[PDB]
Amino acid sequence: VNTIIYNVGSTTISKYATFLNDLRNEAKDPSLKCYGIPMLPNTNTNPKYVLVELQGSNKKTITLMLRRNNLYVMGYSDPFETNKCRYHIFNDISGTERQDVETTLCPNANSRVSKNINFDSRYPTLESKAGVKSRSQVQLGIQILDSNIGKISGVMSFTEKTEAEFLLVAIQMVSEAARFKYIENQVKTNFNRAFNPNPKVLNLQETWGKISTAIHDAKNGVLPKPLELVDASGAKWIVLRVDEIKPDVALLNYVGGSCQTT
Ligand SMILES: Nc1ncnc2[nH]cnc12
Repeated sequence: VNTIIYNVGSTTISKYATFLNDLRNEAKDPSLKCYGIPMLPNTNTNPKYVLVELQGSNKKTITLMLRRNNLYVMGYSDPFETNKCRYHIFNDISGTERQDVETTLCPNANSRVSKNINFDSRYPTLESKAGVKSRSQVQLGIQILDSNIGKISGVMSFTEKTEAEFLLVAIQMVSEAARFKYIENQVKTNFNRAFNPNPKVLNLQETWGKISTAIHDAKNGVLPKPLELVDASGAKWIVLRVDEIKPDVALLNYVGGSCQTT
């Protein structure tokens, strides 16, 4: 398991681009790719994970554990108390993967402490815990991410709301950005300020699975069937070809079988 380190407390759009670039290259399958878009690996491929160390301001850090197969954030850890490593597993992680999260994040069996995330990683759950109707109401931003890291890293207790806000921002600025070039660019355009994710970033997030399947199954650049997405204004957007959606996509979800690689 390789860990990607990203300094949030002090960065540039150039550093953010490099970070996502390293993550994409670490997560992706060495050869799997459809229409020039790299695809995530089969669940049998090792390693199965990749860590993302987020270095915030005032020496506050949080490490994210991501499954390479689908780029989901399975949990995170933070330096705690003296020399402890506190791991937080998502409620929706089951079986052996739960031990993988604990032992992967905090390799030292002697100093690790547990503080489970008592809810799943689905957006509607996170939104509900955050106390909002939609994550569009939750502003993203580098200083916001930095600020949320400081509210959790090394802090004994913290509200489910506080935790959900961090997860919302971190998942979008880390996992969603790595998957979509469009989302990465949205962060870069508003790099020095806070912003509300638009109808297109949120729709892209919610349709990644469908998009990945449509591109994998596309014949000579033609989607199996018309794909109904939505643009930044909030208008319906019917994509008919790979060429129409590719510009916004950096990584494809793992989709079984062969596809046109280039
Ligand atoms: N925890 C998570 N990480 C990445 N993508 C997600 N989509 C829904 N939950 C997610």
